[PDB]
Amino acid sequence: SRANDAPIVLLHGFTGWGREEMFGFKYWGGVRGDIEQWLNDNGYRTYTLAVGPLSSNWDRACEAYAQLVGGTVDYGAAHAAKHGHARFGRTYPGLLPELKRGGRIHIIAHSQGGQTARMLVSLLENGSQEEREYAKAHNVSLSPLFEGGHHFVLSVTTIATPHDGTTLVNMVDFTDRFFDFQKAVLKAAAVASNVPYTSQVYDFKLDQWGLRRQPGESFDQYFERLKRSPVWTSTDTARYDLSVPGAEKLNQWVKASPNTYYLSFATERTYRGALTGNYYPELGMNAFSAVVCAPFLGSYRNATLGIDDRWLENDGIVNAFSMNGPKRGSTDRIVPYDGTIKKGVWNDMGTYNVDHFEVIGVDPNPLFDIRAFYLRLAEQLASLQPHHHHHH
Ligand SMILES: [Ca+2]
Ligand SMILES: [Zn+2]
Repeated sequence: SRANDAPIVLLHGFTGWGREEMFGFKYWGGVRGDIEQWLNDNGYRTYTLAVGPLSSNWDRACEAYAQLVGGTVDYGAAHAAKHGHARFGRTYPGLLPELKRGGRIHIIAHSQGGQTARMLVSLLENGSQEEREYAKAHNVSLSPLFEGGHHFVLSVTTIATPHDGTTLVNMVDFTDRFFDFQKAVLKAAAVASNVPYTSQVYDFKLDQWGLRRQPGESFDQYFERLKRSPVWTSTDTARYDLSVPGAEKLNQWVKASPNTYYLSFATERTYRGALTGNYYPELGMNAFSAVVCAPFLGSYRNATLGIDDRWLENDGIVNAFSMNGPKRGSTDRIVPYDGTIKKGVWNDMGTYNVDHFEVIGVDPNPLFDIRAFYLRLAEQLASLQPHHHHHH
């Protein structure tokens, strides 16, 4: 039945928060409950990571590592010099100090979470040649995360991840539209955007950039400030990594480890129009996605960028064609699931009829058994064999 005892770790996208944030409301579960809890009750040790939702995958990856092993976030000296932010972040206690002693984990990531998870794997296993070269060139200390040689991750599961980016950013008004997604998760959780709460509520963890919501500042007001900040204007952001070109770049160095299993899940909440060839939002898609983005994703074409008709289908925020695994600028192989979970290859699990937010329970969908979906997932992860024997 079960082949391993690795704990499961949860990871979010451009939206996300800690278990104690959003007054109880969990990113993993939302209006449908508590995912991390359900899995623990069913006997699968499960934890949750909270990283900078608008930060680049690199920053998140450094935060994920430190949050898992414990310590102060070290973004890398060369990295910090190149982007002009702090080298050191926040300090963590360490969710799983067992990792530094031979332990392994299973990473279930959603949205942009999937790129982060890939990146963390590639850094753990290979480190950063540039970071290593800069350490000795300028005699600065070096994070273990940049030496290579770690083997913490048994598997990586991706759900609605923009492996090849999303064409949602190509919107002319993407800046304003995008912060409406943060406003939306705030409403999902019953939190207003026009109110200066004195309690944090939603920490964007921008310690490296020196940004934070201040006194008598409503999320709306704070979002206006962010838009003009490096978090939204520099390449070292989630906005860059989310774009087609940015993903392509990330795809060029972030490869699938041969020692790690990879699982892909794709989402889709659309229908094809017979005369236009466009995709249109289905009944039950969240109102923010259905009004502005869903129509853009299913009609947006760009020949020079490589955007044709296979990119139309979407989950209201991310193109479905970009979820089965990195393709643009990648050497990673993808194989359709045939009952056998191979290692070092993207095991394409197919497309599911749920939106970007229905998969995590942030948006409701009673036609979707979210409990069964994540219980099936973990049962599958526990059955993964650490070392598989070659056979007939
Ligand atoms: Ca819905
Ligand atoms: Zn950075």
